[PDB]
Amino acid sequence: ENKYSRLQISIHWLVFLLVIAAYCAMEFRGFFPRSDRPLINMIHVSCGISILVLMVVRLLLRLKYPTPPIIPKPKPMMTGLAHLGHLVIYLLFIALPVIGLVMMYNRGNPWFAFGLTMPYASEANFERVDSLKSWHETLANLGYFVIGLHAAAALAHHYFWKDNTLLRMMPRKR
Ligand code: HEM
Ligand code: HEM
Ligand SMILES: CCCCCCC(CCCCCC)(CO[C@H]1O[C@@H](CO)[C@H](O)[C@@H](O)[C@@H]1O)CO[C@H]1O[C@@H](CO)[C@H](O)[C@@H](O)[C@@H]1O
Ligand SMILES: [Mg+2]
Repeated sequence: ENKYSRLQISIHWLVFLLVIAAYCAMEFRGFFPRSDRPLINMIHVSCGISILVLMVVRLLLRLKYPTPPIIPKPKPMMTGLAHLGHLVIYLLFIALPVIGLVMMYNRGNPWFAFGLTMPYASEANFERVDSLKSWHETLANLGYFVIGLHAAAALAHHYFWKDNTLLRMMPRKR
């Protein structure tokens, strides 16, 4: 009816938590000794892979289900634009972890996700890694900005315009 489905709400906020954890693992890496870095890297990649899976799943749900309407109703072009913004989020947060994965693959070393050993190239590819590393960094930085705009828009809706944009994405009926 008037909310996203409970599964979509769960996934939205789960991904938020996982993204926070992914960023935090990288941002605070140097606060841990060298000896803990493998674990920090594992947390990072494991969150990243979880996020990728959930980004794909949420997108398939987005196709399957209607978008709940906003009350009052935006102009059709405003909805189009918000929906375009969403497409940009879907793309960014799929491309970011994919680049991560391809980076780890092309490094040609054993690596671990969810306590499990993952595939890697039998020979390393250094031109590719350098480029992938640069892209991962840029997209991760673009991610901050995009989440910030995204959250800010939600807050402008909820507090300034006083519409139900954010309530539709919140778990409780309020
Ligand atoms: C939404 C998902 C993810 C986010 C937000 C994210 C974010 C970041 C950030 C902020 C950094 C530090 C970049 C910098 O130096 O400023 C980073 C580094 C890294 N990420 Fe991710 N990441 C994600 C997914 C992944 C995945 C899935 C993998 C691997 C499977 C991965 C592997 C790495 C690696 C190896 C580095 C270290 C680069 C280096 O030290 O040479 N990331 N990530
Ligand atoms: C405090 C943080 C956040 C707030 C307040 C927020 C708010 C919202 C709101 C209000 C919507 C519904 C928008 C609409 O229907 O027009 C929504 C949907 C969405 N949000 Fe967020 N959000 C946050 C964090 C995130 C993060 C971290 C991501 C992705 C990494 C994200 C990705 C999305 C996507 C892709 C949608 C479209 C529906 C879906 O697939 O779940 N959000 N968000
Ligand atoms: C919001 C992110 C906060 C990051 C905190 C990182 C954490 C504590 C982790 C435990 C957190 C408790 C809830 C790692 O510190 C320890 O963490 C242990 C983890 O078991 C490691 O085994 C141990 O070797 C490491 O030193 C604190 O370390 C930093 O603390 C600073 C003073 O605030 C120090 O000036 C800084 O220089 C140090 O580096
Ligand atoms: Mg649909």
